[PDB]
Amino acid sequence: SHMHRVINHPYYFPFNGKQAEDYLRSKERGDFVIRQSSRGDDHLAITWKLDKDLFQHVDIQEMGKVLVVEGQRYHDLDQIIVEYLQNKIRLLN
Ligand code: NA
Repeated sequence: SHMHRVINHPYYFPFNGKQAEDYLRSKERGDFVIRQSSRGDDHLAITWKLDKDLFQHVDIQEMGKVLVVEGQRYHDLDQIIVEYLQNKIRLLN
């Protein structure tokens, strides 16, 4: 699946939610990280910065096999990375 390969992705970090928020505090708006999630063995979480000191934690669920994020179905992790980078680009001002 995608679970055993995500640990080597450039945007994957061995952080829990709080550590992710601390990491993103000094980053630009829209920056994010992918991390493990207690929602289950086939889940991951995306933590991204909405604005100064404001973060969002988003569930990624795996279910061959696709990744679901907020109703949207993705076939590869990179597609998700592309989505959040695109979101980050649009927020440039
Ligand atoms: Na897990």
